[PDB]
Amino acid sequence: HGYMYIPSSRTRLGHEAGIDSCPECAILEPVSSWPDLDAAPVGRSGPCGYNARDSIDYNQPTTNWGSDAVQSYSPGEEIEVQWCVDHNGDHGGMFTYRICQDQSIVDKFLDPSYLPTNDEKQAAEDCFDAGLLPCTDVSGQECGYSADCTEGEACWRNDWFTCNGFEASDRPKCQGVDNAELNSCYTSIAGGYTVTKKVKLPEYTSNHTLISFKWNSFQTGQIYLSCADIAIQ
Ligand SMILES: *[C@@H]1O[C@H](CO)[C@@H](O)[C@H](O)[C@H]1NC(C)=O
Ligand SMILES: [Cu+2]
Ligand SMILES: [Zn+2]
Ligand SMILES: [Zn+2]
Ligand SMILES: [Zn+2]
Ligand SMILES: [Zn+2]
Repeated sequence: HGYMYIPSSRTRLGHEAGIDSCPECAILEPVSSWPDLDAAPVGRSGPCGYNARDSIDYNQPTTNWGSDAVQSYSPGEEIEVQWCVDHNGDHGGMFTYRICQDQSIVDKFLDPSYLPTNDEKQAAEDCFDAGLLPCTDVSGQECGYSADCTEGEACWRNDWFTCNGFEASDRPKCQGVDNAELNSCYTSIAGGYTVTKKVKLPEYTSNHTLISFKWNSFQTGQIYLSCADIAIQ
């Protein structure tokens, strides 16, 4: 149970708007999330998430999210990206952030009068994958391999970020990464912990595009997807 926190995602804004009672509850399941991180289709969840708790499809804007960029950044900027894990739903695993570079695909997620089809959602996922923001593109960031993977498996990749070992790495699981305090970010079930990294943006400008967050659970056959509206200017 988790969702993208900084820049503020559609899911964060939906909670803040009184629409989403459980932002951390937006789940793609059941899926094979491990060890082949990109295998499972995204179905209804798409790159922005679907929350079955209150039946919210974040892939299309509403009066409460998706109309405009929440934050503007510069081309090639190394930016802070943060997600929030609930105290009772820290499943370990690996996560990543992506920007789809095809504005024509992105634009299908920016129209309040249009709901993308499941095919469109998968096409977008494939574009996001081609635009993954590698951990190792940030100068000085340490990009480890997962304690829950072995060499050469499909999970053995440090473009993605990893949570700590589900034994610990001292500081087990996702919460161990920042080792932050409880309620450092909002979750509804048991209170949230931050999970904070940097990514390097691409070098083109756009007035309105999307970062999509994807977290592949280790403990469970679940994927957590969110997206944030951003500008690169
Ligand atoms: C954003 O849109 C405004 C108004 O059309 C334009 O002046 C500006 O150049 C655009 N920015 C981009 C394309 O990064
Ligand atoms: Cu969970
Ligand atoms: Zn609140
Ligand atoms: Zn993918
Ligand atoms: Zn694969
Ligand atoms: Zn190093």
